[PDB]
Amino acid sequence: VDVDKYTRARNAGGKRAQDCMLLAAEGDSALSLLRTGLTLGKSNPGPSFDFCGMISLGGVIMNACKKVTNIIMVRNEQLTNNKVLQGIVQVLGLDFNCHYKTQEERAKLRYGCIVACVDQDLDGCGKILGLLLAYFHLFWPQLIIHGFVKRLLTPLIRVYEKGKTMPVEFYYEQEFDAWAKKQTSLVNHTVKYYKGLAAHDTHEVKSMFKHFDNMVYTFTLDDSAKELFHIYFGGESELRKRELCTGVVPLTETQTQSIHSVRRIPCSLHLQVDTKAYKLDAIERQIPNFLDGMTRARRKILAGGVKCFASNNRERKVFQFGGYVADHMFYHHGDMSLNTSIIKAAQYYPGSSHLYPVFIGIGSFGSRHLGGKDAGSPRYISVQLASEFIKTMFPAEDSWLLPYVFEDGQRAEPEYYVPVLPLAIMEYGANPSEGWKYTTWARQLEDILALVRAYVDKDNPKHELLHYAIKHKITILPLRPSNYNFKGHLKRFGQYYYSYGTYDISEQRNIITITELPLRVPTVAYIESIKKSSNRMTFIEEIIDYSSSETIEILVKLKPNSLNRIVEEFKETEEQDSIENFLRLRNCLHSHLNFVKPKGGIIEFNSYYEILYAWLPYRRELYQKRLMREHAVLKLRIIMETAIVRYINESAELNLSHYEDEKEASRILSEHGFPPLNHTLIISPEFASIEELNQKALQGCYTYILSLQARELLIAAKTRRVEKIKKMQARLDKVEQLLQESPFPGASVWLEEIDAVEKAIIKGRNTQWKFH
Amino acid sequence: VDVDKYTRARNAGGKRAQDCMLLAAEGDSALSLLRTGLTLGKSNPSGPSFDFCGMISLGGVIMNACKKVTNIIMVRNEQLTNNKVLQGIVQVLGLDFNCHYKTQEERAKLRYGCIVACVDQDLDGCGKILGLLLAYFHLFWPQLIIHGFVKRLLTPLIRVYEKGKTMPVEFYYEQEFDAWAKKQTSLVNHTVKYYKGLAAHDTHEVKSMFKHFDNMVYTFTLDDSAKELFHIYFGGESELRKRELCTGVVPLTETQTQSIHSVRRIPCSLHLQVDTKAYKLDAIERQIPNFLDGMTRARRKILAGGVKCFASNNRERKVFQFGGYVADHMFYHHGDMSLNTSIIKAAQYYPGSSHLYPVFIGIGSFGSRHLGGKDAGSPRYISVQLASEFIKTMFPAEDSWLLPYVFEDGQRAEPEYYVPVLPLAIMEYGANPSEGWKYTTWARQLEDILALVRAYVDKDNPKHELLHYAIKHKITILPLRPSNYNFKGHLKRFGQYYYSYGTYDISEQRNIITITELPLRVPTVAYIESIKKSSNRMTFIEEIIDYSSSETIEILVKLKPNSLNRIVEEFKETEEQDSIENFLRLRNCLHSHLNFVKPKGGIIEFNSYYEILYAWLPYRRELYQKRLMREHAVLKLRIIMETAIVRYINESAELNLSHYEDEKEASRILSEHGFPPLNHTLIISPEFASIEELNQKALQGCYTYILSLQARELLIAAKTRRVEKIKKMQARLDKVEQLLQESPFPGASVWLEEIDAVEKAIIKGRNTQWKFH
DNA sequence: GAGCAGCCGAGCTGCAGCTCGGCTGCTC
DNA sequence: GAGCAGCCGAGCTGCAGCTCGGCTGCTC
DNA sequence: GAGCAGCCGAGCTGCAGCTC
DNA sequence: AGCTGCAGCTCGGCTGCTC
Ligand SMILES: [Mg+2]
Ligand SMILES: [Mg+2]
Ligand SMILES: [Mg+2]
Ligand SMILES: [Mg+2]
Ligand SMILES: [Mg+2]
Repeated sequence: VDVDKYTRARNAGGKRAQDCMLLAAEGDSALSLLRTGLTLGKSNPGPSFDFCGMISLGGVIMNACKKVTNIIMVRNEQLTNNKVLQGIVQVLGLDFNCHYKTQEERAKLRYGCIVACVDQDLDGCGKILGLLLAYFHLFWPQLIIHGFVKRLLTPLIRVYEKGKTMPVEFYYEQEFDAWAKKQTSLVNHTVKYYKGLAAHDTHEVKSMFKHFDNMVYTFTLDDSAKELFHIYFGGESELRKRELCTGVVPLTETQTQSIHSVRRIPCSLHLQVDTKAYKLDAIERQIPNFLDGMTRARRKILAGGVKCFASNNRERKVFQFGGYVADHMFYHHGDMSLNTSIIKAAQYYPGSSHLYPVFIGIGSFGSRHLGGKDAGSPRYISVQLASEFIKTMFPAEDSWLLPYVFEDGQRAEPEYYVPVLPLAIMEYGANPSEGWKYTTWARQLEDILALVRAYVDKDNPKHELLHYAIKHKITILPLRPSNYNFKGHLKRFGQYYYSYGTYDISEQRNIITITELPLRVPTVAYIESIKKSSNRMTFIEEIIDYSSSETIEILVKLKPNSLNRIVEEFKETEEQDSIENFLRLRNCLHSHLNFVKPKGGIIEFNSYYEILYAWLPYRRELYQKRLMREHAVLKLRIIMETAIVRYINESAELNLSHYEDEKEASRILSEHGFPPLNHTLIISPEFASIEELNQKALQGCYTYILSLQARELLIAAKTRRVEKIKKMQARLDKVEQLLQESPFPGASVWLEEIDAVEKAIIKGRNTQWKFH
Repeated sequence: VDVDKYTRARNAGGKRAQDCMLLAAEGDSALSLLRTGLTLGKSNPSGPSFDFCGMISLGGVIMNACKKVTNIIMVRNEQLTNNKVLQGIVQVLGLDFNCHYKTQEERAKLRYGCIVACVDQDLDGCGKILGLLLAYFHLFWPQLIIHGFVKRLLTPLIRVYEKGKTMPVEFYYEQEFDAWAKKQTSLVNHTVKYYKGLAAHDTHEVKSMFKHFDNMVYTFTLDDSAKELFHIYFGGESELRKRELCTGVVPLTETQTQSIHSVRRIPCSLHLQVDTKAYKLDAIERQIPNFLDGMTRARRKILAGGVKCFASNNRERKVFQFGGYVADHMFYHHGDMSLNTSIIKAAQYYPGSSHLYPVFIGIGSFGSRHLGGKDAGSPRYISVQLASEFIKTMFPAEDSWLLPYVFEDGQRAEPEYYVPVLPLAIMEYGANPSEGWKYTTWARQLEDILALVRAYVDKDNPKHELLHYAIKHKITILPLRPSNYNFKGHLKRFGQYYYSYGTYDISEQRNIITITELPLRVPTVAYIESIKKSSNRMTFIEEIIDYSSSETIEILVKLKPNSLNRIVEEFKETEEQDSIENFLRLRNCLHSHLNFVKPKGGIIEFNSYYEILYAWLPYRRELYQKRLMREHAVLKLRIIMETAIVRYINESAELNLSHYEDEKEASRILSEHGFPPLNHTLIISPEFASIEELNQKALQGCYTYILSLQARELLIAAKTRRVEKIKKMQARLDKVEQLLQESPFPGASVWLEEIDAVEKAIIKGRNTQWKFH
């Protein structure tokens, strides 16, 4: 058998076939690592190619459960032709018309078992290994029972001590993350994440293959397996919506001891832990958070952009910026996916996902006609922080107070941003995930400004009304779909908004001219869909696309005497006319307002109001958290600057005899009443909590006097320093002035920043989001 | 016509066929940009549209048709007939290979009026890709060039924007810009942009480029010189390229540049002499290494970027991340995928690998000898890490401040070349082609190099005086033998060539020949497949089984019954190749092509490994002088600065400085008291300053070295720290003058000291499989 | 009788698959 | 009048291919 | 609203700290 | 000499004023 990317065991299919293992790795790179370990005469029987074969799974394998129908059980033509699954069936000699119930039939296979060597990320052991188990369970459940399906367990994270040869190994990112927060310090630790099998170094691969047999686990079937395979991989997404609303239930210590002592894993437990953990992670990766409308990748890209560009906004190529984001924000996935999200994050065309892109795209970033799929490759085009928009919408002062994600024991991106405006309902989104779909249509900016200002401005005439409405979850002000960059019409019919294109009829020339398409409808795909209809093309002799870069003009030349037959074979409803029916110039803005909670998990909203009402408390509270901490540091900075002024007012006074070292100089300052200060924390509070700031700022030392430069002893410098103190005490009164406000602390500065975000949006809109 | 990556003009092939343009872009990204400009109702009729413009992709470098023809008539090699890119161009245009297109009627049977090459402005685009396109038409339809059927669209490569001026300055060659930047006082108020592809232009620039589309379309013309020039640059004889690429490109005269621009016509012969030659020269500098450090431009960027990236923390980083760092900070103007491959190749360490002393530590699966390093993981799995102990000893950091540097986009990039402690060009394995020249080297034995270099440097060694007496007369006294590291076989010299041999063992009973070593740089899997491809050799073989370890060889060749006697007969036993070493092709020849790149540019043909080492010695000898001479200058100045500081704090309480109001008044009194005006940043951080610039600028004066003094410097322990610092400085300074006065030349003793340091690192790397754990 | 392939550094690009639900074609 | 596949998006898993250039090897 | 200037803020080198 | 985690230094960016 000569299957692609297959390297046989020497004894495969022979007399000793049932002694052979078929190793199934994720791809070529993992395969090359397995070959590295399978070819040692220094392991002195580890395995070798005498009895071990290799085969590539080609990434995620096809879900056979959704591609079969039982009359018998027939495999649909996509599943029958899958090159990856064909190669496994051929290499193993599997038979689809055999149940493999008897020991004699099982010995007609070309290998004794198949050992899944998937990577240890949730994608590997949860989804890919899950999908592989569902394949065998669907067609040969007997093979699972008799241990024909095994797996190789490898670590996902290794943590090495500086003074220890052997490391501590983890198999789930949760295992590490909990163990790391409960660690006193990781300065003497380097965390390594193994994104694929090919990531282990030579000494680790030798260790992994010396102990190869003690790390092969065998899968078993119970009664719960059959339903669980249907919940996780069946046709009914409702069953996933029920299962994926709760967290993973961990294994009991009695359970983990049985599994490891006999090295057998029931399929049902694998589905409840590994596969479920992936699908939960998959939701957090693809469905955005309702607070800031971002996914994990897009939040990493923004946090990485702020670090990369807020100090120096020189443009950078996309693949370079992707490297920065992946480095500094600890991105554990493929470089090419992250580069696509960067490009899509910066596209600004009529109907694009983002009405307010986080970056300025410099180069060819895609047109409306091809759904932004005609953007240049990541090596030609560059991005640049839309700084004026970003600084007004994501206040830098607030990022210190957000909860943060920690990857590999180090701080990464925020768990969520809390922007000044409800970004989750101000943009276009549409993509699926596990269990839930996600689709949202951007609300009108003026409707959003009206809602938030009523909530915040005490002088608004609907302020008290809105608060009484939020409490009972009623609606008083409209939240209409946005019409910006849309020349068509929006109409409401009952509970649904509809988007309409625009057309012109010239009865003489017999041309229908489409001058706008429905919302988010790409031009080239639209024209191709009207040629794929035999019904409609009977009346069309030609379609010609004269559209601008970003305006629509399609010339539909009709066949002689068809306009009268069109009105007949296409009905005219009170909500759509016959030509709008003929040319499919109307869609429905169906929403799937499923989002991600701050502390994890899905959340099903019922209206755009509910999202806005849920986001308000987080933005309200952050303005308080911000002002409360600016108060704490200002209090502290005045203490530090007044202490410095009093020192240099007494400089020649305290230095009255020569002192030996820096610890003696601290004797003199302590006895004279100068406070020991942690100047590093007072100048740079960073992520310190107020309770931690007060605790640690005053337990310090006196570097703030000893690092003082002689030039700060000058009179002109001193008056500069003392007027700085006036600045801070005027500010501190203003700060606690703002804390005392109605309806809540910081209401007036929230209003100030809403005007700043509006001004930035207007400037960007007037410049096609270029800001030049 | 349904061709891949083709978008027709609406009038193509119709009544108005000859009114249509076929725009030929490099690829999809460039194609999508042209579609952006061809679809404006805000520009035009001033600009073109899809009414009369079509587009098609050239798919990067196009096939060189000149090397795929033979004259029987002229037959096209069957690989050239099946080239999908050139097939599609002929289809779209309706071109006929049996048609001369001499008359206006024949040319009107084509489906377009002309073809406009819209290539990028890098030398790859206009020099290579556009050159090969012109050579294609010149080879088959030269009449089409004469009648102006082959045109091109000129776009800028570099744009410089001023922070007051709205209109930028545009350049069409990187050299024209580079000169314009050296003649500028400062470009601090300028943003330079390099446009590696068409898709790099922004929306406002593409709009500007499309009003003046017709004013930027140039037409090609044929001369009498064209025929010979097309053969020199694209013909079958590489000898003609070796002749042409020995000189720089001779620029166009102002008379030539004015005629070309006034009529928008470009002679083919002139384009080949300027654009294509400029590429082929750049291609040589990119792929042929410099003989001083054995590196190419990409690998030097990768090392220079590695030092910057890793000097803060040698924490490993994934390859694609490090590649992004290098491309950003070292100004890499090329594809992301190429740079990522060169990073991987720079870190491979297996028997027969290119590098015996890699600059990085590969962490993960980086490839085996069995697959020629082609089984390395993708750049997203594997990580790199500076081989710091090797790098610090081989490329001394003090020297990098004193090397010449290349400046890209007006900013300092990687060094022009490194000058390593040992002649790296002859210590590693290389083999790849370029334009005009091939490159192949086989690593010399490290011990022979250490023996030769130490003799040159060590005054107290037999025989220092002998070797120098030999270099003058161009003799060779000590051997430079091929390296044996990671090689189980034997090396033999026969005439002008060394040969490497594999090893085999015969078990007459079991009838198995077991190959236990292969020739140098021979990958295992490809070797086995070549003897599976021979019917001559497989007549005697019943099976081949590979039991080889990771990096030791064990191939079991089981023979057919009674063939061992037919082997010794049906092959040959030479005094140089045993029948079985012949039967199993266990011998290669160490063909060398010691072609390199000179400092400050150009190729150079060496004839032996000694000459390369002899050429490298003066650069390393002199650099040790430049190094010590500048450390002397900086030591003198730092001593002046620290003694002035000591005197200040000894007089601090006397001339107390809280006494005066302003900062410039405090410097007046300090001036009046004799304290010297010092440019403290330059004495503390000289960086890339030459001594002549150091001496000129050191006394520019500031007195910040006193005003920035922290209160802690008034402490007893701090001042005593200063005088022990001053002592150590004066000492070092005395030691420096000893090293400057040394024989045979300045710094001989530290060169020998550093040769020991690099050796210890090489030994350490070898003892740890270049992992250093 | 050329052609195929190998290297490095470059110029361009291309697929398989998962998830969900609305629509539209198709099919029976 | 009622069944399937097909498509699509984001974010993921995993890969593939055509060229130039110089010389030497191999088979053919 | 755009120059001009001064000061702020954190990204990312510098320089102790602990070696070996 | 020689990392490398901290702290601290730098300068492009803001922020104020003025024209
Ligand atoms: Mg993986
Ligand atoms: Mg995580
Ligand atoms: Mg005093
Ligand atoms: Mg190009
Ligand atoms: Mg350059």
